[PDB]
Amino acid sequence: AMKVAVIGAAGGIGQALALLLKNRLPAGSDLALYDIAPVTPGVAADLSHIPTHVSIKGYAGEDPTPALEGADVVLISAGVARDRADLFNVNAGIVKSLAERIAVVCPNACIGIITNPVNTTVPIAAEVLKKAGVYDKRKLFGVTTLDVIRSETFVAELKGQDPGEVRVPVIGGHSGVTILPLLSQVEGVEFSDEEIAALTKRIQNAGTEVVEAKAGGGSATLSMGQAACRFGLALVKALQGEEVIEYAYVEGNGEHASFFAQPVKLGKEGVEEILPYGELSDFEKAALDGMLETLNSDIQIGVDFV
Amino acid sequence: NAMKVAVIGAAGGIGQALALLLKNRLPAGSDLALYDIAPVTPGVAADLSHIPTHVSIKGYAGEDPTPALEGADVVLISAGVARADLFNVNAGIVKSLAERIAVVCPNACIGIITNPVNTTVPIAAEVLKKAGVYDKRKLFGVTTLDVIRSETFVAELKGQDPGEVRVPVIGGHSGVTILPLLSQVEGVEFSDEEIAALTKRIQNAGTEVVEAKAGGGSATLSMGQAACRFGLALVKALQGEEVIEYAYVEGNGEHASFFAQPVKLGKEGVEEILPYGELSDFEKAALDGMLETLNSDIQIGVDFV
Repeated sequence: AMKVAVIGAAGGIGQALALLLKNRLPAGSDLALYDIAPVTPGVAADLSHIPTHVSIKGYAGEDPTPALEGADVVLISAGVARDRADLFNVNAGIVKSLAERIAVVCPNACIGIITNPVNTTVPIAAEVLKKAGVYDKRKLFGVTTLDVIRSETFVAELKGQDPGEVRVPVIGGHSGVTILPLLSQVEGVEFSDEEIAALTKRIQNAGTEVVEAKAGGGSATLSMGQAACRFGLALVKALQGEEVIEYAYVEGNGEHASFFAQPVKLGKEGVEEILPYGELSDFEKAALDGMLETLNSDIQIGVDFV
Repeated sequence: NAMKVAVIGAAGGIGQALALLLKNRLPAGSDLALYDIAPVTPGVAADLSHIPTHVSIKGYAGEDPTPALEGADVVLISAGVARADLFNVNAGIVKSLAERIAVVCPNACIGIITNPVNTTVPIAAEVLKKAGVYDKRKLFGVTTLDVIRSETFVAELKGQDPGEVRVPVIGGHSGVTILPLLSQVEGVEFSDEEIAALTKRIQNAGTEVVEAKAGGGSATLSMGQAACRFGLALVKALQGEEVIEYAYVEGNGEHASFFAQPVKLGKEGVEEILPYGELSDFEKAALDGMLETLNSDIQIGVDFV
């Protein structure tokens, strides 16, 4: 029986995530929602009327301790969704403050940070945990699953494949040119040069696509909830004893950057083993070398912040 | 064949939850059209289109829902908002929608979520009649949220598996018109105190969520869950599967012209209006006691058209 906490539960991402988790967490699970917005207990009440064997509670107020206590997995969707400087000034401090409390209430929890900019918020979290002297790099993750599902959808669409069965690895970071989909590794599929360029570009700018369709009035919230649910369930299955392989931004062996997204074997302690991403085409190797300066910069910004 | 489901009021809380669940659960090959006056609607569809499920999705914003209604097999209406000004608004919205439906997709199964359902369903029916296309087998007041709430509460109370507990609910969709048939719950025995507590909690569950939301919102996620269940049920039925559901429909009229009870869904919408079974004395007294209220809610709708 695992307990999953969703921080920032009142926002669009948070509510989509909470709804899917109430429906998909294994029977007997516990789900805790926290958000300073006073509507939070009501979001939990709303969801508590759904007949699944998953207990749910919601907390508002200025203290997330009730949600964090005994939490096995903590999904951070605090702050505001996405210029670059504004997003950072709001979200960086919010993540740092949460991480500080997480370090004391549930330092053994697996932490999945959804809050952007992920390339930087994960390092912020890591440094806060280190100052507390409880940092376990096997338990800190930047949720990059949205890049993965978007890639599966777009590839499946272009090649008339079943979107539910298509696998598209994605490595690197979670923004702009740092998002590197490994189209060369897609099983059974072959892409032309223009298809590689077109798909890579769309995957890297997919967020903008949604914002524009909303005429500037919002961002990708439902698909982000979907992606975070998928990652959250992967963590929970791993904690319960099943071997799970997933793509995420973690502190690996550091051949390219202190933090880098690649496949990982998940287990009872979080990351069980950092798995090499495999062979890359020339386009992918050039893409990787061309975004490392940006990725390492995003990381330094987070280290310097703490 | 593939079915097309249209969600009217797709940008709101209920609507986005419904759309998310439909994108994930509709059978492969399905088409999903989202519509709402809110300018963000096309982006809600775009957001959802990024989910890897074999379900096509499009979104439209504007005053005219025609593109979403065109070729729709199922139309789920969740437009409006959650006193007299508010009713006039939702009534007007439902009336306008029914008018467009009469012209664009008169053969679609219509599921109304927009409250007050007791009144908005008759509004739609009266509009459809005036357009000469009313088919009472295809108009439903979605009362599914009352059913899943009842399932949840009974399960928690008697330590049952929530996914297995069955609790019929008849009557109307608001206050004293909501009648959970706790006497028909198999494998459990309720005390008089529990019967009273459960009934009161089921009838006032909407207020419970509004209060928990500090008065700045109502049930959206659970309502989306409920509408998804009813929506999928209609799709399965249109695809040839015998499905039994609880819904507010124009039945035999033993108690009110529109009344919620079990119905057998088929390829033409309502295939058969089924009896709701035996009632306990408490349930009968509750039924007798809501008649004046339910029929007046229907009257209010008829008067509006």
